[PDB]
Amino acid sequence: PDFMSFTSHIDELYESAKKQSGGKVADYIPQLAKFSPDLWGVSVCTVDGQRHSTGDTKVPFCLQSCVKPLKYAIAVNDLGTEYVHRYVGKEPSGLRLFLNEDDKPHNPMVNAGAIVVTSLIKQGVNNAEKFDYVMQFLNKMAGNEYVGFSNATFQSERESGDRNFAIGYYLKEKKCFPEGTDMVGILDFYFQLCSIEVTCESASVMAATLANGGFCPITGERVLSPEAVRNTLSLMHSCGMYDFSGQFAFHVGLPAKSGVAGGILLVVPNVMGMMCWSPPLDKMGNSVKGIHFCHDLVSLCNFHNYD
Amino acid sequence: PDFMSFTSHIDELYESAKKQSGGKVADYIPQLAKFSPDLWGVSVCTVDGQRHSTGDTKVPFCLQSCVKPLKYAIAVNDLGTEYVHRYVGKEPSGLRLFLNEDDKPHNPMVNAGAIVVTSLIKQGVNNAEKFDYVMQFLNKMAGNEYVGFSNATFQSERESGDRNFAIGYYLKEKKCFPEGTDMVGILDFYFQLCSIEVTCESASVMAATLANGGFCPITGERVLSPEAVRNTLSLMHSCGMYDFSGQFAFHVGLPAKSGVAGGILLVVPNVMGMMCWSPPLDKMGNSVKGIHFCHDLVSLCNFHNYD
Ligand SMILES: N[C@@H](CCC(=O)O)C(=O)O
Ligand SMILES: N[C@@H](CCC(=O)O)C(=O)O
Repeated sequence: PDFMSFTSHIDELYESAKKQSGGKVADYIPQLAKFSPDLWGVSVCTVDGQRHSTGDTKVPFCLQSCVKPLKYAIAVNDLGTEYVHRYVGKEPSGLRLFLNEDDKPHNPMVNAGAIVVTSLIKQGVNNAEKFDYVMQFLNKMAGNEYVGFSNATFQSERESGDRNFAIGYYLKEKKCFPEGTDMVGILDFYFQLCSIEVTCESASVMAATLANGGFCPITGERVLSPEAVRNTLSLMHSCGMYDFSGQFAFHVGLPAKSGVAGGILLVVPNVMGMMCWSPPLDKMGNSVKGIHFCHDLVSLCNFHNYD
Repeated sequence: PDFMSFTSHIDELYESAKKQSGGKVADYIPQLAKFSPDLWGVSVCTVDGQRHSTGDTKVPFCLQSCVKPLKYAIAVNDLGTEYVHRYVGKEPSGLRLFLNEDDKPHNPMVNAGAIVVTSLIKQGVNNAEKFDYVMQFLNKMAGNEYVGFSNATFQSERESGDRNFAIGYYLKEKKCFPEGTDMVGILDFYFQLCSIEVTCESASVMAATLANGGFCPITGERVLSPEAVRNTLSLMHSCGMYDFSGQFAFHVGLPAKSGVAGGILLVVPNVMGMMCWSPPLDKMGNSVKGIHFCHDLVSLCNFHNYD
């Protein structure tokens, strides 16, 4: 209704979350540990293309696990729900290395499922063409705003990702991949996808595309099928916030996805997309200021699923 | 928009689910095993008070686990979210006897959590007054339509409920109950609540009250607080369908609760309530015809959360 007055409220919510200085910046690679704890930005993009930013909204950071819903959406878009879910389940595990009763990863939002989803995208071409394909897809989702790549993050991520290699070999042993998959090459592609860089501004438009039925709000183009969008939102609602996913569903009731860079990709269906970013993470791996901001936003604006 | 034409579609969906003859009638007590497999009814009550029934909609059956959301709602209504959730968690387990990391039952929809919720209601009075209190509450939810009691079910349920006694003593040992709780008397009250009888017709109005923000649509009275209703819908969405809850959330995306009598209490927020009932259950414990009907209903009418 009144965007300028909604904007004032976002700025007050921003300002209250800012005083919240707890948490620890991820440090398992130097490219994460570098980041200032005081960095804090929130960008909004409505379903009608209205924009508002406050704080550090033009500083690039890596999507990390925030890319998981986006590549899941790409796979469902290209391949359909049924094909994708031959390989990956549709529900939460407890707690956030094992497979479900059908020897599938529990869902696309845990590393095992994201690694499997990565193996399904653009099969038969080399990694450079797979990567370019996804990069172009994210450009459409972002209405051609900032989408980059951190080579330093990619190289450290691959050198230090012992757990992800253990998962890969485990998935190989349980036959979780499509026929003819080079698992080690899939891990590389996965590491690369984690290392894609956005700003709060550009990521908010990606979230707005999900909020707007798969149409990008600042270009008007259909980027994702209705089915892709719907599946992605369902899984972001139940599985997007690591071991906090249940509590977030209860108290906030919006589809969101967090990552270790401190991003929270938030969708308010039929209203807007947002990206909140602040490096310091709580014990569950979620941005301290962004979790605070999300609780406040739903209280103020009555955006809960079952409001 | 056009109720009479919506009604025709419900009848076609009813008719298609009817041909679905799989499943097994529960038989762990004779009061369940008695029931014909061919019994099948669907009742709708809209948020504006419009009614439609098809099939066996006036044959009483026991709420069984369908009562779980209703007593959880009563407790939050009387005591608030914060008090109730000192005792019970807010999220799914995997798979559907243990407690969460805080030694609480995972949520109100598993037996352990429902037993704890039962211990919180109307504390300090005797069981007859507790029971009368809840019966009167269900009368308000149902707009004074059919609410009864099966004494035969209550007596068999208590004689044969070895698992529930094991849970009770386990909860007693982990200190899960409020101070001064008679655990064995709480189990009785729990058995009694399972044995409350409704028809599809009367249960649909209970569901419509949840669909309508806690106001009963055929009387207009406020029965439940906004908070009670919202909490209940969140937990029905994630935890209401036993081990099928994840898949139901994905494919159907509505708050529902199933029970072993073959009932499915379904809420379509801001639109309507329904009760589907058919005794024969699938391997997960859900009504075969009602699961089929629910999938079909969401396909036809676009009622999914993230449609
Ligand atoms: N690259 C990290 C992603 C961590 C995250 O964003 O949670 C991993 O694969 O473990
Ligand atoms: N009285 C049954 C309820 C079963 C159900 O409806 O799932 C029990 O407590 O196990």
